[PDB]
Amino acid sequence: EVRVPATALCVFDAHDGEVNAVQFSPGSRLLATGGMDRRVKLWEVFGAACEFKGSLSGSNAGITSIEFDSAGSYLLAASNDFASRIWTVDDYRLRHTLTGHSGKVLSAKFLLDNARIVSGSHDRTLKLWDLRSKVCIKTVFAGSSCNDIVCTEQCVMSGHFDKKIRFWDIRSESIVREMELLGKITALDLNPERTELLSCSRDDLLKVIDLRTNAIKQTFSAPGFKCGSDWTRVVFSPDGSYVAAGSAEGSLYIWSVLTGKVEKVLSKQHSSSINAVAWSPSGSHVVSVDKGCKAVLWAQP
Repeated sequence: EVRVPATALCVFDAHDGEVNAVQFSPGSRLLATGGMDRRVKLWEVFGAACEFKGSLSGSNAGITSIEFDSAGSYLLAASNDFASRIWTVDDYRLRHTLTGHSGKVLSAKFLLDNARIVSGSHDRTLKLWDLRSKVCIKTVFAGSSCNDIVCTEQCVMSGHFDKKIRFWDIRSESIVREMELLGKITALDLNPERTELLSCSRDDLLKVIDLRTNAIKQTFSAPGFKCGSDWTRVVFSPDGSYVAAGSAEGSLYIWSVLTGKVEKVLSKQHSSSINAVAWSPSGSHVVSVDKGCKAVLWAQP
């Protein structure tokens, strides 16, 4: 399976200021970080080391989300400058700027058809983009400022300021369900099987939603776990067995999805609030990035 990390193996200053986004490449060889300093930075991940490779430039405001495509060839980043951008990873080249939103873009994701992008914005819309034709396909009023989006082959799920998760049927391009939670939605993540939806909300609760029944399977909480950001990001481990979230006090919480219990509280490496976490697809590392420039790679020594 995957093993819960135990100790910090690498600590480094990744951005000039706040780090908002972090993701591993599908092959676990690259780490991408995204900051308020407007750069996506790529880092080569070694078993126990991490070194700077280069930057993906073009954004005029902070980076809010990062996603690799399934091939690991392309990287998609939303920005506070109202655009999303796509670069080819291997040559650092900007390939697309997606302009259209009239407010900060808080999330952008590849649909599972290798063709299209969905983005969600503080302008209270989702936009669907065709990358081949270089156009916005469709703009939909989403009821409330959108803080995160995730995609299955059937459904787009978006999380919002108004505490709702909205479920959009891809085939009928329409809303088919909404679930209301008890705090602003800060993040969403799907498990590897895309059968369960993980949410984080500003009531300081993580929830796992069974996508078959649209019911709450499990919650995760802890006395010291508090969101530090309206965009505190949380993730499943690559086997779906654990969930990870960074806290406002700088600790990385890991819970067991089966038992519901806290497995680890990884502390004493962040002096500021953790904004995002990522779990490498190989299980080699868990990374946390904070408001004070820092990335921490946690692993089993």
